[PDB]
Amino acid sequence: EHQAIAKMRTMIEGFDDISHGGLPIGRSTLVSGTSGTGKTLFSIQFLYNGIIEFDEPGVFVTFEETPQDIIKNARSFGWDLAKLVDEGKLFILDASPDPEGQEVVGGFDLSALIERINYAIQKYRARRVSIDSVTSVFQQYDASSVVRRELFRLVARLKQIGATTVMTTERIEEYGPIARYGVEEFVSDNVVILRNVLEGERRRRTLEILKLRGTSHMKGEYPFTITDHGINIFPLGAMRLTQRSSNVRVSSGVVRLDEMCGGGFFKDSIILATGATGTGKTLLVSRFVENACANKERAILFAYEESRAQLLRNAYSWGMDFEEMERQNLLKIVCAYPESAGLEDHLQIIKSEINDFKPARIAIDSLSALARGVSNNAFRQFVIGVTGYAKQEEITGLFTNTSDQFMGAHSITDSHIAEITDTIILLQYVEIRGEMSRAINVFKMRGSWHDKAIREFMISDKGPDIKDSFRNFERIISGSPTRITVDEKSELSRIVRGVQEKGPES
Amino acid sequence: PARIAIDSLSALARGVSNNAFRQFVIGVTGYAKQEEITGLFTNTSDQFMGAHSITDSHIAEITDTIILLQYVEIRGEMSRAINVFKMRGSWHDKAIREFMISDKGPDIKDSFRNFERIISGSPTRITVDEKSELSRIVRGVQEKGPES
Amino acid sequence: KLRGTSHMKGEYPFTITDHGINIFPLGAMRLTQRSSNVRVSSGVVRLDEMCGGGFFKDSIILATGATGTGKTLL
Amino acid sequence: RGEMSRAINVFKMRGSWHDKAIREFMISDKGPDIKDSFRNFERIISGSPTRITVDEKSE
Ligand SMILES: Nc1ncnc2c1ncn2[C@@H]1O[C@H](COP(=O)(O)OP(=O)(O)OP(=O)(O)O)[C@@H](O)[C@H]1O
Ligand SMILES: Nc1ncnc2c1ncn2[C@@H]1O[C@H](COP(=O)(O)OP(=O)(O)OP(=O)(O)O)[C@@H](O)[C@H]1O
Ligand SMILES: Nc1ncnc2c1ncn2[C@@H]1O[C@H](COP(=O)(O)OP(=O)(O)OP(=O)(O)O)[C@@H](O)[C@H]1O
Ligand SMILES: [Mg+2]
Ligand SMILES: [Mg+2]
Ligand SMILES: [Mg+2]
Ligand SMILES: [Mg+2]
Ligand SMILES: [Mg+2]
Ligand SMILES: [Mg+2]
Repeated sequence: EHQAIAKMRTMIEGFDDISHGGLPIGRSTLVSGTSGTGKTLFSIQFLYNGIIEFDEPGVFVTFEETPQDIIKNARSFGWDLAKLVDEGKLFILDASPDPEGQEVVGGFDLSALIERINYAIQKYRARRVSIDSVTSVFQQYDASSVVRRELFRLVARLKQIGATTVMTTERIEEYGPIARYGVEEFVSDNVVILRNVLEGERRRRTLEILKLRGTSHMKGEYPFTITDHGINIFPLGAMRLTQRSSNVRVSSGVVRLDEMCGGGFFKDSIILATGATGTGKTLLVSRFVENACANKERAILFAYEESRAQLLRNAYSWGMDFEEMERQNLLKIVCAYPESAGLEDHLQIIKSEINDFKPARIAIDSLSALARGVSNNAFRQFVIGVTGYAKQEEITGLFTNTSDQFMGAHSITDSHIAEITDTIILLQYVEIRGEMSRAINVFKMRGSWHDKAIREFMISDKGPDIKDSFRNFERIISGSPTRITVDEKSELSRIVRGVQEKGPES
Repeated sequence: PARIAIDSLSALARGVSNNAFRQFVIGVTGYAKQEEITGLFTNTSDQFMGAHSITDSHIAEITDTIILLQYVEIRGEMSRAINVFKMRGSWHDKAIREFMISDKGPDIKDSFRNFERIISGSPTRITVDEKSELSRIVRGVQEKGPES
Repeated sequence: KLRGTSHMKGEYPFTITDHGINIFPLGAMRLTQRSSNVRVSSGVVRLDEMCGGGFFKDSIILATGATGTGKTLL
Repeated sequence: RGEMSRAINVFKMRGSWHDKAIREFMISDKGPDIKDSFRNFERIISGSPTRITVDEKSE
């Protein structure tokens, strides 16, 4: 690896990518952020992993939290630190103040702490260190001048010592000054900023690497989530464009359609269903999950519009028994509101559900549902998200988008995703003689030939019936077409008088 | 209640942010869907005739079935029209029916079948020789049959 | 923050009434809405015919239209 | 016909029945004088009408 600084892996989902390999050995990273941002966890996880994966003991210096609690809380993610503190793989160093204390102690004890830590490290043979909340210490009676010289001592000696330290820091505003005394930012080799931006009452946490003296790293903010497994990051930009492509084809669940698509959809591909409300996207999706089951392959449906109940109701009335799909262990419906958490979260649930079920097909009914409230950029970023996972995992995907203006919409995107999509499916209304008929259309397929016809279609208990095209109509797309006839009566089956039978006999 | 109705959620959307509104909706929608309550909602499209969208803030999505009304300017007159736009679990009529309004209520008559561009409020009457083709004078190929 | 555990993240609108603080986790509520093929009239016969028998009971029907077309009526 | 003529219409009344046609009308020193609807025109609403001049049923 071409970098000039030897880094050490945190084993934290996404960090070592963002930090181009992890924290530089022998230096110190200032991970700081507001309140409830992830700070201590990040440090805890940092020590942990170095212990559960490299057998590198580590010293943890707590300043405000109690040595008991640090163990109490760590269990939340399933970590028995007590067991590690026991096996001497993790020494916790308690420097918390006292409930019956005096007043005055943050300088010579700083000369003492260095010596203290030097003992732990020397005794436990530690290779990693985490000082949590240094801030609280100066928080006795100090200003920027005593902070730059005092930290520095620590860091520096720690560096000589040869320990790869991590320091936490608090900071009032989310975007203003990195740290409190606005000084910790320059004494450190590396600075990591955790944020919990508000915006629209929801909450988006992000992690960012302002600086790594000596190497390069991923720039700007990257969204991470805190699960029962700790921090988890999405380098939604370190997502290289190197997924596999196969001319393989699969069923849509509608046979006349498969024709319209040069012989069925492509396996490695992104399918986009767009149409005004009530046209039938939802449907095509169903017949898509269904068929993936009628072929003994797994697939998941993530509904953000209708319930797991109602999704089954309309599915049966359309034929296809979803009840069984569930039992046969072939189809799984997720179902959830977009307002039940910001994108970063959703994007993960979806991934989650794709690793615990390994589907070979996946449907997301109404991406434009998730676009509720969210700023395009944030949506477009999430769209590249899902899309990007399903593309490097041989997991055909059918996204549904509902257009905000029926009849007369000049773009089947509204959010402008029509470039991420490999193949688009188009549904829309057609006012034909006072009636609201639907018609489908295959707008684009990257590798196939597909049918250029705008065939009309009708729905029955049976499904999407693909009929013929309005050859005798101008201004189709317009919603309310114009009738111009050169024929119509032309053959096809002229012969007048008695042509039919009735129900008795034929 | 066994049924619930809110006249003009568009009456609430006054002032308030879109997001708040959209949220409010889920806020009354889901509570109705779980509580076994059949609910009907009222929305006033800001522009009469031409309306390329049926709601405003884009609520349609959190809806099972749509019943819409839209004036149709016919022969110098402002008349009504209703149409079940979409129904998720049912069949429902595709045709756009006109309707009167008197002392007994609504009488959904026929759809303007001899018209074009109805969704636009101002249609294009197009009878000019109805479906009987230019063969209304049956050519005269029918001058063989009657003799003496 | 609730060190040690999880929790719902974001703001939630609560109302201080005559029954103390009331919060509405508008996101919490799940998408597990029971359903049935049960239909119900509207008050307009023909209308029910255009729907397919009537609006289902467990449903959300939206009556949209310009001002004056008769949503109130319906 | 190249002229800016008027029109009046009771768009909606909540109790009554009110007239459904768009009646033209002119202004004189005697005040408004409502007239007859443009029965034979199209796109009245838009403002820029279009006469149908439908050739009857063409006999
Ligand atoms: N299992 C878990 N699943 C989801 N979230 C969790 C879990 N455990 C803890 N959290 C969340 O992690 C956060 C805890 O933050 P942490 O104690 O690690 O340090 P901090 O917020 O950076 O600093 P401070 O000591 O000032 O709180 C809380 O906001 C909490 O909601
Ligand atoms: N049993 C049925 N028989 C005949 N037509 C049906 C039946 N169920 C639904 N339909 C038709 O299909 C439409 C329902 O649309 P669908 O459920 O496929 O999803 P959508 O239009 O993509 O999205 P959304 O319904 O959320 O707006 C109705 O508008 C209706 O015309
Ligand atoms: N007794 C009646 N006879 C004939 N027409 C009536 C009668 N009452 C009301 N109307 C008509 O019905 C319409 C009244 O609208 P309605 O009360 O149904 O509510 P809306 O159209 O949904 O909303 P809004 O009243 O604010 O426009 C009027 O436009 C009018 O033409
Ligand atoms: Mg905090
Ligand atoms: Mg902490
Ligand atoms: Mg749907
Ligand atoms: Mg919808
Ligand atoms: Mg009104
Ligand atoms: Mg009203």
